[PDB]
Amino acid sequence: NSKIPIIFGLINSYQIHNLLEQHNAKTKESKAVFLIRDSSTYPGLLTISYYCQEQDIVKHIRFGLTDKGWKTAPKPPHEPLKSDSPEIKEKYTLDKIKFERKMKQFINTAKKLFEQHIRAESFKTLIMELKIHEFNLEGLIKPTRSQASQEKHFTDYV
Ligand SMILES: [Cl-]
Repeated sequence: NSKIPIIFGLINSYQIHNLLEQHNAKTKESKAVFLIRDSSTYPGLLTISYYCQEQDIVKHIRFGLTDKGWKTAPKPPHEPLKSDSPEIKEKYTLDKIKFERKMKQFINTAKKLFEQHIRAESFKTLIMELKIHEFNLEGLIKPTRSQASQEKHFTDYV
């Protein structure tokens, strides 16, 4: 009963950076070190945060509960930039429409599953989706008790 979930609660971008640095993420391969948190943008999803060697930036990938367990969420379009050409802006408009449609359905489904205590295993499906995205599970950063998610769904994600 005293075990701490492996899922972070709400954590800010500054602490995400500093936790990745504490575990030497910037001198390891991308995804060799990562953490799993309650998403601050979409409640009921999870966000996997890691360091991207190729672009020297922290990157995030969202998962959500689906009928078969945790799966990768719809991919958001590339965030706009001051340098964006008309061609990039036009693709953004299309990708964003498609993303918002797909994400709305995905979130609505995830929320309904997240609200129920289902007597079927789901933690293993999170582990499996992490493997599908090639996350070094030995490199999982574990929260302290005060850092960990308070969500009832994650009590046994230990
Ligand atoms: Cl997020």
